[PDB]
Amino acid sequence: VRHIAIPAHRGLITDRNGEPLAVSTPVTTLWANPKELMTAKERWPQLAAALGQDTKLFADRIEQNAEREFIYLVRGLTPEQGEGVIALKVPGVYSIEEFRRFYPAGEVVAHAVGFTDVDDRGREGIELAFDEWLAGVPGKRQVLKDRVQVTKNAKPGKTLALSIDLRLQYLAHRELRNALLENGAKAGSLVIMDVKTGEILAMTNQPTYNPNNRRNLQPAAMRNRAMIDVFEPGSTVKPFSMSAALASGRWKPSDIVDVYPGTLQIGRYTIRDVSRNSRQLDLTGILIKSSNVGISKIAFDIGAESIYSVMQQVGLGQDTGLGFPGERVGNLPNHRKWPKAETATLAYGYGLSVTAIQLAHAYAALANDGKSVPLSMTRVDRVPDGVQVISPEVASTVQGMLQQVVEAQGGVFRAQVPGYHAAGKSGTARKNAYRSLFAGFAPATDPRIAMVVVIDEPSKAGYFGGLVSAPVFSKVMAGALRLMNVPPDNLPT
Ligand SMILES: *C(=O)[C@H]([C@@H](C)O)[C@H]1CC(SCCNC=N)=C(C(=O)O)N1
Repeated sequence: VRHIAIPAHRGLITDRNGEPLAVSTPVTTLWANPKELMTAKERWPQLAAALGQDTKLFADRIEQNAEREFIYLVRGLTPEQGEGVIALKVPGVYSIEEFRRFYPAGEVVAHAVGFTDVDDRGREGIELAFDEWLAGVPGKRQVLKDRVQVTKNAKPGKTLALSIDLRLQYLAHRELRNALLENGAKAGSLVIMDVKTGEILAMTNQPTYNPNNRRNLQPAAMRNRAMIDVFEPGSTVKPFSMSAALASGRWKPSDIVDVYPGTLQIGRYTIRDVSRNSRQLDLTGILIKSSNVGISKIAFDIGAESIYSVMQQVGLGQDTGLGFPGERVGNLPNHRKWPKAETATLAYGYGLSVTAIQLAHAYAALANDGKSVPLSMTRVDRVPDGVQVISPEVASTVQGMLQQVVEAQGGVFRAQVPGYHAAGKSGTARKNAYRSLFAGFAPATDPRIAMVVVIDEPSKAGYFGGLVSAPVFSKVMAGALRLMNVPPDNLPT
């Protein structure tokens, strides 16, 4: 009517290596002044036909808007398409240069990147989180009519390079989908983090969607599971309980706990081990055998406050600071005083709720010699100092224990990575809905990458983390380490 905005070119989103992920592409939008269109009714049917619109629906739309001075006819046409309609010389019909987003990697990085709405505003993912950086500033065209000027130029948005490595993202996406098909699972997540920089190198969820064509789309495919699915992490948090034990000054890895007969009565409750073939276990054995009894006895000795503190410091149930739309925090209840039942359940991971992103970040702190670096979804050039949350001595010790969980007899052999020493822990998460988990990092002797694999479980009162998720970790870690040119560390001493 008086002012019409001049859309600004929205900033390009690339992966960390400059591969295109969200591109602002010029498109031609047609608009009309219904007051002038109302004087040329005989041209409407050819215009409706050129637009592929029903003659009656098109005429009713003009008639109902007869007193308006601006209505869109069609948005997002190619420059070639706009020219053909303009050549008809229909009174009151005008072409406007607009920008429309295209997502070259499509479904492979759908949830991380997100998308823009009809007006080119960030709606999901990075598009929304970094909307101010990406959007730039629109210009203005003053239109004066009976009873055109450029006022303020358009400024383009800014390019953004994500932390995601499209090569690792594609490998993760492919392997997670393979694993889901193999096990008859319908949903899952896989997160890969650079332990040194806090960068999220890959974040894939299944099911996924093509952001280039969002009509039809089931809302389950829209779910950014890695950041929104909250669950009790179970056995995957035992390394944090062990970190508290080694930091207490009361436990060395060679110390023994008698877990026989794989049950422990605490008043009215019975703590039970899934695998009940042990008597004395050292601290590494407690992790290899995933003994709830062993971890609970240690937890009683050191107190739940020490375990709570380690979990809180590594970020379990805490804000990530990413500012990512829809990201959930979960909950790590600070009971202040914990009875035995609550102490045990916390120690073996059923007394808190976390996300896959949080679990990966906690494993990244352990892998990075106990130093937590803040999470980033954008490329990190200057690494922040981070915080020493676990002492380097304790983190080094727990790293060795987790390498034994993968490599020792009776360990999670399916998680072994050929050419490298790998470390990690399997578990069954609870939401009752279940998930099979594997969390770990590699190379075990000089860690570079941390990864969490979550596969949603149809299940039957079973524990499949070491069967379903561990092989995904093996394949994705091997490919990721090779893609990053990490030297193999399993060499003759
Ligand atoms: C952890 O998630 C549970 C805990 C809460 O009971 C455990 C039980 C099992 S399965 C038997 C493993 N024993 C030795 N080979 C696991 C696991 O995934 O290893 N975690």
